[PDB]
Order: sequence, then C-alpha cells, then structure tokens
Amino acid sequence: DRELAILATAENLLEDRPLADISVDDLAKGAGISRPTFYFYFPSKEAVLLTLLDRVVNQADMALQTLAEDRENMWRTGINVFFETFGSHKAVTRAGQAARATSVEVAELWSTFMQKWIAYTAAVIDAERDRGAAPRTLPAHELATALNLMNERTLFASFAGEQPSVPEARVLDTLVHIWVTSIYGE
Amino acid sequence: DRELAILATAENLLEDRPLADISVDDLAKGAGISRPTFYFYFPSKEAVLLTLLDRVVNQADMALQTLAEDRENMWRTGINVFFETFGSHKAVTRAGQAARATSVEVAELWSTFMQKWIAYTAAVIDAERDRGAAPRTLPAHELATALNLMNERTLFASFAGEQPSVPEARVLDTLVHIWVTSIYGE
Ligand SMILES: O=C(CCC(F)(F)F)N1CCC(c2nc(-c3ccccc3)no2)CC1
Ligand SMILES: O=C(CCC(F)(F)F)N1CCC(c2nc(-c3ccccc3)no2)CC1
Repeated sequence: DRELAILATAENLLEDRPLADISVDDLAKGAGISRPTFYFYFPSKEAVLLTLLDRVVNQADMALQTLAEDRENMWRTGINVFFETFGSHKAVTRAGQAARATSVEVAELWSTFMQKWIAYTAAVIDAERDRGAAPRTLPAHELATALNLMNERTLFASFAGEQPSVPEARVLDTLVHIWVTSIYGE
Repeated sequence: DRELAILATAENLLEDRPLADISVDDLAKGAGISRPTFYFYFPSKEAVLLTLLDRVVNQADMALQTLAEDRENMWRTGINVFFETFGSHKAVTRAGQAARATSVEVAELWSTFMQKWIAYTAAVIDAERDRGAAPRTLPAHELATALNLMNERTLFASFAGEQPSVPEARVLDTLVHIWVTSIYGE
C-alpha cells in the first residue's frame, strides 16, 4: 500500500547510503506521506530494514523449497538461489548483515534461517550418504554448518567488494567446488 | 610499562563486558594510573582495542612464519595456529571483529593480515600443484580466499557460541576436512 512505497523507498535509498544517513523524513517523502503517517506503518527506520530483510530471506527460502520439490549441478542450483536472491538485493543484504550487530530482531531472523538452511543441507548430505553417493566422513550437520557459514561470509564479502573477496563473477564456481569436493571426497 | 598494565586491564575487562561498557576510568583504575595519565599512552579506549588486536594478529602471523620455516597434518598444524592463537584471546578477537564495522583502522588491520594469509595459502597450494601433489582445479588465490573466509567466520562463530556454530571441540577437524578435500580433490 503506502507500506510497499515505504519499503521501495528504503531499498532505493540504501543503494545510495547507509541506514544512519536515511531519515524517517527521506522515507516519508519517498512514499508520498507525512512523517506521522510513516509512524502508523513502522515504529522506526530500523523496523523498515527488518521487514525488507524478512522479505528477502523468505524469497530465498521459498525458492529453495521450490527446488526441493548430476550431483555438482544439484548443489550449484541450490547455492545459486542464494547468489541470485541476495545478489538481486545487495543494499538490503549489506544493511541487514550490519544490523545483526545492533538489532536482536535482525540477529534472531538471520539465525533462524541459517539454522533452517543448515538443517536442509545436512538432510540432503544424509540422503546422499544413505543412497551410497557420498562417503560417511564428518558429521553431516557440522559439515553443513561450516559450508553454510563459508557461503554467508564469501557471498557477502563479494557483494560488498571487500578486500579480500572472491570476484562476484567467480564466487558461484568457487563455492560449488568446495561443497562438491568436501561432500563427495573421501 | 604502564602501557602493558592498560592493555592487560582492557583484555581482562573485555572478558566480562563489551568495550561500550568499559570507561577509560575502569582502564586507568585497573592500571594503577589516573585518567589524564591514560591519555598520555592512548587517545581512546578504541585505540587500546586496536593495539590488543594488532598484538594478537601479529602473534598468529609470527607463529605461521615459524611453521613455514603428511598433507592433512601440514594443513591441520597451520589452521591450529589460528585456532589456538585466537582461541587463547576470545574477548579481544570478538571485540576486534565487532570493531571492524566502526573503526577504519581495525578494518584495514584485519584486511591487511587476511590478504597476507590468503597469499601464503595460495603459494602453498601452487607449490603442492607444482610438485604434482594437488590437481590444477580452481584458481589457487580464489580457492584460498574462500577457505580463509570460511575459517574467519567459522572460528569466530564457534568462539562466540553463536547459533549456528560448529562446537569449538569439532571446529578444527571440520575445517581440516574441507581444506584437504577441496585442495586435493579432483
Ligand atoms: O548457500 C546457502 C545458504 C547461503 C547463506 F544464506 F548465506 F547461508 N545454501 C543453503 C541451502 C543449500 C542447499 N541446497 C539444497 C538443494 C536441495 C535440492 C535440490 C537442489 C539443492 N539443499 O540445501 C544450498 C546452499
Ligand atoms: O585459518 C587461517 C587464517 C584464519 C583466519 F585468520 F581467520 F583467516 N589459515 C591461514 C594460513 C593457512 C596456511 N597454513 C600454511 C602452512 C604452511 C607451511 C606448513 C604448514 C602450514 N600456509 O597457509 C592456515 C589457515
């Protein structure tokens, strides 16, 4: 509604600058509403970012669910959900990652979804071991945890152009290599 | 001197609480000096953390240099330098990681050492490929980047007891598995 215009404005401004340099006034002005009208839809600019991040993590989650309904290509398509979804929302991903430090709600959102994505990873590794396609090496949930944390750090360093980082055009191939060798390697 | 007592005090208090809840007064009081005497040695409590982190990253770096003067055990000993060094300084590591967001000096320190550690990793992978012990798969510097970023995120999640995290007692074996399979796996 006006809610969607507030969310579009905040995502648009986050591309230009950090949430510290965005006023509820910029957000109201972008959405064609007054400041007190903003406060009807959101308590803070921090609450706007939480909603933007909730939409992006659920978009990734729903795409992974769709997939779940050649072993290298299987993992590549799964990693690609996160590459494309977060890569299509870099400003929100970057701001949301930074807000984990200062928002308990943002930290718990991120934590909830990582636990879900790790549990799905471990379940697929377990299924691969059960069909005899993968060796019983590390505990599957521990392997999944380290690989998902690798993806989190690597994808977000690439998207931010951090030094150091894998170039964005090389990051999917890099991560697929490490997943497939670590999951199938004896 | 008095400098060492300020640094010992700050590391001691960081174990109890975050740098936000430590006053220059706590630091002065711990070191048996006055507040203005503190300002003779350090401009801010933020400068104390920068020095503490510089000492820890250089301790790791010097231990790695010592090492550099069975392939699974080679990588295990190298990863162990970082596990033991950072694991022996969890309060400083945790505070230092958080300060990357709000200190350019802390972010550039961390960046400098990651670039060095990635370049050393890539050089060892290159040497392993040159002696025919490792296959020419991914670009060595891209593989090294992702593996080092994996270690950074995984070690620091374990030490902080984040949810999710690999249990501290399982994190070295977890990371050695993923390094050896990804470096030696075809
Ligand atoms: O990368 C992230 C999370 C990234 C983040 F958010 F930063 F951590 N992944 C988490 C989920 C992984 C997965 N794929 C499949 C699958 C199942 C069926 C068919 C195809 C694939 N199951 O689990 C892909 C990689
Ligand atoms: O884990 C980190 C960095 C961790 C951080 F800081 F979080 F990123 N490592 C970076 C350095 C790696 C390495 N080991 C050896 C070696 C050489 C000779 C003999 C034995 C080992 N060469 O490179 C070990 C893992």
